[PDB]
Amino acid sequence: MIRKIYDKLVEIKNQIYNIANYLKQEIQDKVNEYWNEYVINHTCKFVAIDGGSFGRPMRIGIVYAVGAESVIGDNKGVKTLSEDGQIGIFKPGNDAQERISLLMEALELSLALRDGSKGDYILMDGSLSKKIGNKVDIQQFSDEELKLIRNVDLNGIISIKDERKMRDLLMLLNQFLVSKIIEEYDGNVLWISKVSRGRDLFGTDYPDITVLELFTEKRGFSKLIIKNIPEIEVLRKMEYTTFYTRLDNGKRVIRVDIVGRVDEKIVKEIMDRLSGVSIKGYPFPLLKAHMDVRFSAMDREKIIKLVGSKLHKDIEWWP
Amino acid sequence: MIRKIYDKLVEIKNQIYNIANYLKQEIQDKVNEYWNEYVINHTCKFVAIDGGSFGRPMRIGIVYAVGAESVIGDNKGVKTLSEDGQIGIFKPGNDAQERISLLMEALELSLALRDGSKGDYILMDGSLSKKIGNKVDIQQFSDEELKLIRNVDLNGIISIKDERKMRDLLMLLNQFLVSKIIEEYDGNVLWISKVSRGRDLFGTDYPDITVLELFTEKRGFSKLIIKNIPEIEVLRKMEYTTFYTRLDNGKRVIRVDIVGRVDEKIVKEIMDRLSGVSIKGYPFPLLKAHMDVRFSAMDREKIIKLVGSKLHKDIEWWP
Ligand SMILES: [Mn+2]
Ligand SMILES: [Mn+2]
Repeated sequence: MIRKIYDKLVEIKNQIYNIANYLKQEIQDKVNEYWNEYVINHTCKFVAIDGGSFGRPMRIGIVYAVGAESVIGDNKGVKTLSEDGQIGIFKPGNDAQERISLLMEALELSLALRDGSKGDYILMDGSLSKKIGNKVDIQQFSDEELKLIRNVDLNGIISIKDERKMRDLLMLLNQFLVSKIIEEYDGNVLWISKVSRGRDLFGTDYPDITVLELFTEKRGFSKLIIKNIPEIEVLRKMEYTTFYTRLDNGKRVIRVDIVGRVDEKIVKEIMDRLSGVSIKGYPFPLLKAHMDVRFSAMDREKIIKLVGSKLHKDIEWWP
Repeated sequence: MIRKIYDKLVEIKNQIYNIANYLKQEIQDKVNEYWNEYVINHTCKFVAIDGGSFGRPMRIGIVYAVGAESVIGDNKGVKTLSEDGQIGIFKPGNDAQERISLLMEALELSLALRDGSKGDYILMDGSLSKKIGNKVDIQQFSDEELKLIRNVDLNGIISIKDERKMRDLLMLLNQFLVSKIIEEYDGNVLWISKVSRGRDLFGTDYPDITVLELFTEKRGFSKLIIKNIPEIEVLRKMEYTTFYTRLDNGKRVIRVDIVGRVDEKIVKEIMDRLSGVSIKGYPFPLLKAHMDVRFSAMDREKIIKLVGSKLHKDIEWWP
């Protein structure tokens, strides 16, 4: 780093005060209007799914690894149910990082169908909007390619020649997989995120979730927001509900999306139940799922070493 | 990481063999056709410029830091010339990482104008194509905004309200800055990259630069490729030359773009001169520039700590 930069900082006061003042005069009032304290709490099984992935640009191509885990938790305990993950190589390309992540999302969502029915609720890591992905051109696709979607053939989608088509087929797969989850599990799926760009509530330069963390402290929940978006088409008139909750005094606020109509009572029931498997304001089942699938710097080191050995072993003219 | 995933890898032979053969049967022949050995080498001043940056999503916004450095090097030595860098905060946004990087590119290119004339050649880190950026909508811009471009007012461009306009104004600034560099320094600018997606040469699934690293060992250079792309308009009929060179037996291949026509003799002169400030196949002036501007994990830690103190000190209601 440049020594000059850091000395100089020890300039930015202009932006700090601006943002502070703007925020104070924009919505110190409306926050408390739109927040509901819920301080009292009150046996219920959660299956949590999260995923991890990475890809490193190399000469043989983009060497990647994806993994997802389902985790069952209650009062009595947490244990892993399933693990699902592949290591592999993609050919060089502009959407390689995005294909890797979509492939990861694929495994998560498919574990939601595998083990979802083993609990009362399913906790996914990430928002409904983000898991669904953007709109996809359904016209570059032949009859055969649409089937891969229907039959949930990952090995097949991966085997595609073209790059744009692979990213796009994987996007479709995820939309079809969300759709199955929604129809099988109705309001029992909770899509939870620590981060969000939503402004439905306050309509400011900053996101709502940040607004609530600045101007409320106590355990609670926000005004409910009602949002909209083959079988995929049955997801076009899905209306869902968003709220923001803090499960524990002084801790982070999270976003929850639940497909269906939901009321105060349901929200308080969902908070009370989540609080029983939560640590420091967040559901342990998820934190665990997340921690297990993460690829440490060390994990990455191991993987590359392995792959580079199988190169140097199989191929003789390789440097 | 999921134990299962790594056990399993200790599957992928399918892809490793497939790639290997394809590559062997695609161009083990054409490589040597298109590679020129140049094993013999033969006082010349290089100014290198590189840049570093980062931004961390936080509640106050995206806290970022950019920095660029010019470095003068020859036979006798290397020393830093200028350092140029800012710390700041952006409002939350979808193009915040891109604005940060474009802001970084701005400082690099402006140091190329500052200190470029102090050397015989100027080494930039990165390709011509990438530094120029994509095409920009010149119609959302008023007269006032186009002037900020013309006067090189970073403080002004940063102060804009709207996000799409800021990214787009910064893109323009870079195009205008490259354009000044090209006209003041003609073929004296060498745009060097370790990575590239070019396929002009071999037209394969893998990039050319990877093809040459696999199938040649010795110091040399490739067939020359001739490519195309207010003052920016004077950059639309810029034709430039690309070649790939390895400066040192057994080492990496780099891409060089130089604006102008260039021949074998020039290429061999440029290799010979670069070899004299190069270590293990790469020009030390750049490596140094790059190392100095890099933001270590530790650098990032310090910066955040500082910023978070200036919040908690200035703002009282801040958590
Ligand atoms: Mn995740
Ligand atoms: Mn750089």
